Amino acid sequence: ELLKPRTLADLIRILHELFAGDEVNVEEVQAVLEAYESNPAEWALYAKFDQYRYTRNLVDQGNGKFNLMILCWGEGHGSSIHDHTDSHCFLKLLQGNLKETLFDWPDKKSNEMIKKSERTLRENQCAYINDSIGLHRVENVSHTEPAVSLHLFSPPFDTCHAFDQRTGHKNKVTMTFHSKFGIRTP
Ligand SMILES: [Fe+3]
Repeated sequence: ELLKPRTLADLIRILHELFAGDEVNVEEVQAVLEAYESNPAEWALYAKFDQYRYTRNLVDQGNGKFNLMILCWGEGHGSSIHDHTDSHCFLKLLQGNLKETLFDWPDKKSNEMIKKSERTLRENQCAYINDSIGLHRVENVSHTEPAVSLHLFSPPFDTCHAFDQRTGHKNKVTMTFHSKFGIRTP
C-alpha cells in the first residue's frame, strides 16, 4: 500500500519495503518518489557541492537491492551521455531544474548521436530511465540556480559508459562518491 512519504526518512523506509522483493514496480516507486515533497532541511546534510562538476552523495545503501544518492549540480554542470548498467534509474528533482536529453543506443558505425528528445525536469518531478528505453544526458543549464536531484538505482552499480556524442563510441567510467551518509569521502 503506497502512502505519501512524510519526510525523506519516511521515504527511505518506504523504499526499503518496495525493494523487499526481487522485482521492481517502477510505477509505484516513481509515484512514491514524486509524492515526497522536497524539504531542503531534510537533505542539506547530503547536498555537498563542488565548484567544477556535479557530485554524487550517497544517502542510503538500501537492502542490497538499491542505491539512493543525491546529486548536486552547480550552474552549468552536466553529465555525460550515459547508460545505467542494466539497472533501473529514478531521478527526482529536489531543487531547481534539469534538462534531460534522450539518445538511442548507437549503431556499430561511427556517427553523430542525434538527440531523440529533451525535456525539462522540474522541482519534485520524478523521471525514470533504463537501458531498454535508451541513454540520457542530464544537465543543469541554469546560470543562476544550483540543482539537486535524488537518484535511486536498482540494482546498485558503480560503473557505466559515457558516450561520445560525435561518434557513439563508449568508454567505461567508474563513478565515485563525493560523500557517504553526510561524510565527505575524498
Ligand atoms: Fe542517468
